[PDB]
Amino acid sequence: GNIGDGGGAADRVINQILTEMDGMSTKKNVFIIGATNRPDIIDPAILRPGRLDQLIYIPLPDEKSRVAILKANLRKSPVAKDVDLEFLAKMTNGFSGADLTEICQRACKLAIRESIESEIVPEIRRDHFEEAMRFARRSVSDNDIRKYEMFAQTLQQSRGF
Amino acid sequence: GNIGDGGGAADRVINQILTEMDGMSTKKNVFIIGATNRPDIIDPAILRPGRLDQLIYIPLPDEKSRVAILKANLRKSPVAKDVDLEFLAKMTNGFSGADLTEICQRACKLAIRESIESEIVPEIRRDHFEEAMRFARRSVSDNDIRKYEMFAQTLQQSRGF
Amino acid sequence: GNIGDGGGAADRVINQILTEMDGMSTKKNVFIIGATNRPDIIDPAILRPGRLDQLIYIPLPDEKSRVAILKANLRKSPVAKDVDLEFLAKMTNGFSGADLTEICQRACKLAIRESIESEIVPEIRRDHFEEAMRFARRSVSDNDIRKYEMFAQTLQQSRGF
Ligand SMILES: Cc1cc2c(C(N)=O)cccc2n1-c1nc2c(c(NCc3ccccc3)n1)COCC2
Ligand SMILES: Cc1cc2c(C(N)=O)cccc2n1-c1nc2c(c(NCc3ccccc3)n1)COCC2
Ligand SMILES: Cc1cc2c(C(N)=O)cccc2n1-c1nc2c(c(NCc3ccccc3)n1)COCC2
Repeated sequence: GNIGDGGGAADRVINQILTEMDGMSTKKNVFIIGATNRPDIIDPAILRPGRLDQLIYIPLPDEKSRVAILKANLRKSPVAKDVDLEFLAKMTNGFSGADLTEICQRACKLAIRESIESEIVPEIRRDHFEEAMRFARRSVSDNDIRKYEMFAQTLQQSRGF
Repeated sequence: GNIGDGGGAADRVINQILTEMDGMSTKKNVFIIGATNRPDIIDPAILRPGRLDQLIYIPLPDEKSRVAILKANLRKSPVAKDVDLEFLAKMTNGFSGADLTEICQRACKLAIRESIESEIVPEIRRDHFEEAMRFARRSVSDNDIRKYEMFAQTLQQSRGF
Repeated sequence: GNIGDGGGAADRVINQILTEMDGMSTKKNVFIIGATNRPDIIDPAILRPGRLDQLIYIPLPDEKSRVAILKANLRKSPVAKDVDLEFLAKMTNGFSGADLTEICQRACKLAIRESIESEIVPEIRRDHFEEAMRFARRSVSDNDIRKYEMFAQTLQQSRGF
């Protein structure tokens, strides 16, 4: 990793699976899907035209997905109607799914503390999301982004070399 | 690979096969054929004069082969006569067999989608190949080419050293 | 160049011109245009927002320009009508202006020799371009191309750093 060895990053566990996936007939309905995060160090051996032909890029979530993740990760919480779901996605532009989830995690974590502290009503208010807004961080940097969408348009050139 | 180790790229699986292929008599009709893509890192031990004597170079496909690959990879498809087989090879000059195949793959893939979409006639038209023409890429670069045909004329010098 | 020095590639002839071009008022009609071929080693000092704001990329010539260059570089030659201007641009896809010009230069050079040799009629025939077709070379490689169109979409990131 990172620097790497003197040769290719091949393995006796990679060759045996890439050979196994070639014995199957084309008419079987089995579908294998691979996932990675650093597509520059994987061997082109599995990227050969006939094992991994189609390459699909997953970009950053857009507005329609950002609003959906928030309506999904709190489906079992009594969130009040005072908050606005689209508004959060309106500020959130350069955040990934981990950031969008951890914002809601922080908001729920602070709300659940004041809920118990008031015992010495149990609903999430707008300020609860507001505190989580300011403590937001960026899971990914900027330089790696353009690295990712420079492999998207020019990727067939890496096959074979 | 790539950089390589401190010594030669020899192996106990290479020496045992190069020794095995020397025990056979010359009058047997068994013929062994090797194939590689980076003929600068293989040991000259198997390239000795008496195991791998003749060296044969495979250049890029020419016009006559480019037209043939297209007439071969779609032999089981109802392609209409509106398209021209020679015309595609006329534009395609600096593409390899993988590119020539993936062009037809893309054209068939887009045609098969509109065929189903029209259900809400099943033949490949000229525009179907036209879209695949623009999304063409180059499997190989340019610098590696002259690398390949500089080993073709001067190769006996690498034997023994 | 190439490797470069330990610091920036600044000069007392670059600073004095970039300072001089800032003294002029915006209402003057003087327009300065710069041209380069390796836009990764020039200082961002002249690329500051207010001296060189707009960045314009010159891609490879397309079909409409390839046919035009041929109709332009032989405007003073008695070329016969047997040849086809669009046909040459139909084969020529991955060639730059220097290659397109040198093809015509070679064709004219071989025609002018047989014109004198026949003295022991003076028009360019199809075979004259045909010989020049086979001796064609590529002025630019492939790896530098994707290098050029990877700076085109992501260029504002290089400003300031
Ligand atoms: C708990 C949860 C965590 C999480 C994370 C994460 N970094 O933890 C990343 C992506 C989705 C995630 N989800 C998630 N989980 C689900 C859904 C959903 N929304 C749609 C979606 C998913 C991925 C992409 C776009 C949009 N998101 C949809 O309902 C079922 C489960
Ligand atoms: C599906 C197919 C894929 C493919 C590929 C590839 N990169 O996937 C490369 C070369 C030939 C290929 N073929 C192919 N397959 C066949 C033929 C044929 N044409 C003649 C030829 C072959 C190699 C060379 C020149 C010309 N081409 C001939 O009929 C039988 C099978
Ligand atoms: C002799 C000549 C050489 C040359 C070269 C070269 N590497 O020597 C490169 C580009 C244009 C060139 N020309 C050239 N010269 C001219 C024209 C023209 N065609 C239009 C054009 C120009 C640049 C770009 C696209 C298309 N091309 C147009 O008429 C006047 C002079």
